[PDB]
Amino acid sequence: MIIFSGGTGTPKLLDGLKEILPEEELTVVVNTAEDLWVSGNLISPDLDTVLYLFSDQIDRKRWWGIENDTFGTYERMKELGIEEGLKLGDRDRATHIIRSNIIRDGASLTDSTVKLSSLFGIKANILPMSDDPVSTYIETAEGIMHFQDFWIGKRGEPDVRGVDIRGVSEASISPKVLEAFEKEENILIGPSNPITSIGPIISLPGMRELLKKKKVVAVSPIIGNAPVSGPAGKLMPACGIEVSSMGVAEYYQDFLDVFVFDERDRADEFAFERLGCHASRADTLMTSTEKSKELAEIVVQAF
Amino acid sequence: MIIFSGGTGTPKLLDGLKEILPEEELTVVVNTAEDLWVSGNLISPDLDTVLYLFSDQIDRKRWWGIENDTFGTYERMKELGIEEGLKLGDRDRATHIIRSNIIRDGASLTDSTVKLSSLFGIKANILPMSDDPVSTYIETAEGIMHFQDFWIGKRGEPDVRGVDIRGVSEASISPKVLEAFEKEENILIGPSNPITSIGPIISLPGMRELLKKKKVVAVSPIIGNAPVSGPAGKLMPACGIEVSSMGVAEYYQDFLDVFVFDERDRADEFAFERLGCHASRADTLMTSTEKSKELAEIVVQAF
Repeated sequence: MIIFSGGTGTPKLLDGLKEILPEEELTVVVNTAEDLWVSGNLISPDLDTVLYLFSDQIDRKRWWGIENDTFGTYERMKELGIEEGLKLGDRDRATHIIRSNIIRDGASLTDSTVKLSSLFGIKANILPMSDDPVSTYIETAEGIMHFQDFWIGKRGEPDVRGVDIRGVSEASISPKVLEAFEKEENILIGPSNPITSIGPIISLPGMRELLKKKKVVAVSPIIGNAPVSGPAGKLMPACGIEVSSMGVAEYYQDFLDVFVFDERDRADEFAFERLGCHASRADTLMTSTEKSKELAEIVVQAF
Repeated sequence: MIIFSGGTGTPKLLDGLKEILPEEELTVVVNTAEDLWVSGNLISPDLDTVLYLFSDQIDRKRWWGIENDTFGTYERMKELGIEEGLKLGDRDRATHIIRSNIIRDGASLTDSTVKLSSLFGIKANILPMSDDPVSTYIETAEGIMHFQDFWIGKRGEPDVRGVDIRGVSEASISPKVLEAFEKEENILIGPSNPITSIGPIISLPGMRELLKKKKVVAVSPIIGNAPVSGPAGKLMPACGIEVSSMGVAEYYQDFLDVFVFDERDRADEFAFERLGCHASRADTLMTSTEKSKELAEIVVQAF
């Protein structure tokens, strides 16, 4: 099956999905609207997370970066009081160095994503959403600037006014994604930021039309309870969607077949019906590889 | 005074020169024909050596890199069997990152060399020979390629045919070097590779003419005894100079005032006279900060 992933929701569900079916049959399409050239090397936060996942080297404490990694190059900056802009792991930088060398040498992102997968021995198909650049900018009253600055800089306090998934219009769906996007038929959108993570992916030209020809299942990245309190909270009304597990479903009401939401919010399920799509219940609060495998079987069984 | 430095000879004499006179009066002009963009960051091997010297952080075991440095980012490559091309220290990379960020941001090399000096608290004037790119290539029978490949790749075994200090013709002497190159009058060429280290510096347009208007003192980078057995051995006949402490002096017979050679080779000193320049004796075998300070006072007294 194919899994649209990004942020931190999906890779968590993968960690369980991988223990439910043969790796070979798994192919995750990672968002690239987050990539950014840092300290002289392209960093694909989302891509690296998946790679580090299927390579048993993901830091399971913070679900980003590499377990037991060292930060000698970083700390230097610290001592010198030079805020690099991110706490890069020495081992996690090597990745940035490798994929960058491939790219600096006329290669493509998708090319590097594979070569890495080989050095890591990953047997699953992990591919970026495209080879063409695409960066997620935020338009607000306090001016326009990279998503990194907005949340990982201003603690995510500023206002909103519209998100510009710049470059996406001219972006072309990776060829290797289209290639795998044939034999398959079961598409799944992980529980992650629908605007900034999955949005870019589906915004790609032709993509939306494609998913309409497959069996798509998505897992709500928002539970009921109190307000979202998440980074998509203020990115919901600025795009035109209501901050609710409902708005999420109505954002994919153009190709979404089976939708899954937490047993928590027992909201008006008849409302999700107003979108003409199946609906099921499952605990999306993954707090363990076990608990996660639990949600994984439901997705599988949801197909 | 001004000190032309590079390679590993000069920085060794500096370590002693710095303990003989106030740092403020010291200004070393470092060779840049060795710089090279690695893993996404410009590395000035010679410049960094001097910086790490006057910053009490030079690895005194291997006289290159940083004492007690870590190599976590490197070793990763190792494990993956990816020969990066050089063993970069995590702490030594931060330097490459910093100076590169300055440069990537419209700044100049000389600019970065200063900012670094500030973060390091260096009170001496350490400046690159130029802001314009210049790389030392080697022409041989086995083809033409970077100096790095020739020695740090082929163990320095290939033949020769001529050295091309590419880009040097169009290169312009750093403005800050010319600025300091006024008030001063005592120029010193350290005991280092005369072809690949100092050569590039003096090859700069106008430079040779300039030194002819100052009091220049140089220390032979070659002692008598058995054959040179050094990286300049085969780079001596290919340029047109004899592999001897004599050829070295005759290479600067256009501005060299006082020449200094090791007490070792008691060669025909009357031969150095045939170049119309002063000649003195001193142990150039620096095996300690002390032993080095010894040669330092002689240079000072040689002026």
